[PDB]
Amino acid sequence: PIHILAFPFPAKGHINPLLHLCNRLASKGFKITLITTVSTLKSVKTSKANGIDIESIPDGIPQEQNHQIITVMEMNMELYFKQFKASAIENTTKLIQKLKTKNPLPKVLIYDSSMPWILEVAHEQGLLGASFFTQPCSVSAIYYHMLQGTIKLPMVSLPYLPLLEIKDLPGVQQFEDNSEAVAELLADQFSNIDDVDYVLFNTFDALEIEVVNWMGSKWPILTVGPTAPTSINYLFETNTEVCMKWLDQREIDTVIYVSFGSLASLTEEQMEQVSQALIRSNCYFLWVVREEEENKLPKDFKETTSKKKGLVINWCPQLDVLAHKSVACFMTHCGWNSTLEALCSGVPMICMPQWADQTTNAKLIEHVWKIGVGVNKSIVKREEIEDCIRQVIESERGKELKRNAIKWKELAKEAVSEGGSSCNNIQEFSSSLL
Ligand SMILES: O=c1ccn([C@@H]2O[C@H](COP(=O)(O)OP(=O)(O)O)[C@@H](O)[C@H]2O)c(=O)[nH]1
Ligand SMILES: Oc1cc(O)cc(/C=C\c2ccc(O)c(O)c2)c1
Repeated sequence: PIHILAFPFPAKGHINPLLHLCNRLASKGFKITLITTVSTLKSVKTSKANGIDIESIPDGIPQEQNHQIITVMEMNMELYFKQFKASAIENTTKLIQKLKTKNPLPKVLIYDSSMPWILEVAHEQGLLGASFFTQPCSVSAIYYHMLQGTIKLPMVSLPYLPLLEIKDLPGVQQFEDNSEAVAELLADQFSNIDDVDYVLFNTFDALEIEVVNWMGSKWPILTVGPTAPTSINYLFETNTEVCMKWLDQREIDTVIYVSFGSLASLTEEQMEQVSQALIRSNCYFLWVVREEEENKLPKDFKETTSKKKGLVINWCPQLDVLAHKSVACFMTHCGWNSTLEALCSGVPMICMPQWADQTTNAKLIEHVWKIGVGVNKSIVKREEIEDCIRQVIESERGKELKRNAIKWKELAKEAVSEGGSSCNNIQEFSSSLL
């Protein structure tokens, strides 16, 4: 069998879409070794079913309490990303040298596009290099224009993108002192793209026809998304039993699914507004509040006041939740995976973007794909959230958003089915490796 190495950046929004691609490739006969940091491995709870080998490398940066890697990394981004880079180069080289003592020998390294320097580790080791982009082509295009200097990370017109306000650009300012380094890192994804053996994007053509066509005029790219299979689907604790039995008690189109993803943290004040909005709307809701973020919920919220209509849980099986017929809409921070998974599940969205590409995704959701509405800041107050919920759950606009979401779900299904663009591109990638 052809042996594929996979190295995501150590954050769930990078691990998960690459894992899903690895499961698809393992279904086609490939052997997979997934490279994770020891910090990632601490949260891995289930892996036996996958059949994928997991090999750990050191974090390469300080280990602060039980914080994840990007948490420690954002204390000093320019320094700790560079330390992470130096350590990952050394330790992936070492690991590959060890993997070269075992059959089947590794042939290709699929690595996170935010680690472009792993291409030279791949090539130095005699492997093919595949850069895996975990953001859409539309957002990635902005990073490319930054590298060409067409735009500086300080309305905005870019080829094949909708007119953007400044509020719609990838939110690098939120990182403050780390803003300048975060912008250099994103632009650097394209620094060696001409030397990459395979450029993979987690998107499907019908979602962004023109920018995909534009990018294809420059390089051979492979759109292979959604990689998520819209179990073996999760490495981490997803509380699946609790979540799905609660949803099974809910009627069609009644549940607000709420999640701000794996990284974003809402202030105690913002949390109160969401809690009250969710209560004051008379809707059922499943709200993912990460364990380290409970304590910022109001006093009795998790234990008592949410009990009538809500399920507050520290992590859920998001794919299964978004697929459940009871879920009427998704209040989301607009991370790309949550965006794509909801879109491919036919679930309209309430956009509460926090930073990085989420602001741009929220613009695409509301104005291009037309499957969500955006909250307006003043802090996002409960009245604004409740108004967005009514728009989605009750209003005629909400029925249009749902119909639009269902049309995207159908095109996403075509893309990953036999003869669809993403299925074709994965097959092409698979064949090139033989
Ligand atoms: O309760 C949850 C919340 C999130 N996710 C997954 O975690 C990822 C979140 O990625 P996203 O790009 O949406 O945002 P990020 O966490 O990177 O900010 C996605 O794979 C979701 O499916 C999950 O499995 N369960
Ligand atoms: O190097 C970085 C910088 C950053 O600011 C965030 C991340 C990880 C989180 C993330 C959040 C949303 C996404 O769509 C995504 O691909 C990743 C990684």
